[PDB]
Amino acid sequence: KNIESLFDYSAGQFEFIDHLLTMGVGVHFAALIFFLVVSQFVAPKYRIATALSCIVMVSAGLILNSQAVMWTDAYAYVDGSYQLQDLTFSNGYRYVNWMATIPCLLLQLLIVLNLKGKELFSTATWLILAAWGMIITGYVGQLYEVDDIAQLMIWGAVSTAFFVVMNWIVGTKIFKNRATMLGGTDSTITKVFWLMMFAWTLYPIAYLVPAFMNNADGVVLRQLLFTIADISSKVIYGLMITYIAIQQSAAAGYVPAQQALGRI
Ligand SMILES: *C\C=C(C)/C=C/C=C(C)/C=C/C1=C(C)CCCC1(C)C
Ligand SMILES: CCCCCCCC/C=C\CCCCCCCC(=O)O
Ligand SMILES: CCCCCCCC/C=C\CCCCCCCC(=O)O
Ligand SMILES: [Cl-]
Ligand SMILES: [Cl-]
Repeated sequence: KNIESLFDYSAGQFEFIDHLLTMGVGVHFAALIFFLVVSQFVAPKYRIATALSCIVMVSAGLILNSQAVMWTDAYAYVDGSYQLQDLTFSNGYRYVNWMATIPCLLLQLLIVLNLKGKELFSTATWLILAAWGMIITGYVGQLYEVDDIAQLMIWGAVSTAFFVVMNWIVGTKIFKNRATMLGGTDSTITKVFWLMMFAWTLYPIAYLVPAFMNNADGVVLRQLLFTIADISSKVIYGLMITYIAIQQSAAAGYVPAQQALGRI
């Protein structure tokens, strides 16, 4: 049902995809350890943001590693190419884990924006509904990514609509809660917002790929468009969100955040 099943792969194509995915496990897991060690310098009020990023890292990784084992499971070198065998490869769990990588993500954004209580719960609720709603509409079209391209174009459209609409919630909360933010990070939070738009349009670029490049190199470009997406929405919003918590902790008088910044 997915263009990946349609082709045989050069050895260079199959190896590049497999190193891509593996570089992936490597980075989500190495960043996994950074995210743990530095959590002891984040003040109690922000320390979950730090934590939330370990879930991101270990969702991702576990499922990224899943994809690379399935890639080698699915294909075997036969008469001069990698041909599809008895098991299949697909990108379902990405998505299926898109569906949960994000709650925790906008959650640790919302933490460092200093929201608390009811605005925090309420904002997170609407956000999860609409991201989730981007995530799932987009899931029903890549399902048609071979059979019915106008169903890619139509589900695409609707997911996008959901994407447009959700960057408004986040936009608004950021520009409205900038002023709350400590130790200089009111400037910083505007970068993460932008940082954040780039990686997430990579994925619609990553979706119209059957529509505009249905061949084996397109399969490759998807996955490339996949590994970067991931170093940014997961690994580098990751970090950037983390700096903000530590800086705000120092600004609010938390001595291990103060000493941590001082050391460097
Ligand atoms: C791993 C983390 C994140 C934040 C992934 C977010 C995904 C998007 C912004 C994807 C959007 C889609 C749309 C807008 C277009 C058609 C179908 C998609 C699911 C690829
Ligand atoms: C075997 C997997 C292939 C890649 C090996 C990965 C291990 C080294 C990767 C680089 C570290 C990831 C980025 C930096 C971690 C955050 C710590 C920091 O920025 O101070
Ligand atoms: C911003 C995220 C950083 C992601 C780094 C991903 C690294 C990709 C590395 C360089 C691409 C060079 C590709 C050469 C591939 C040719 C493929 C082929 O064999 O046909
Ligand atoms: Cl605190
Ligand atoms: Cl994922």
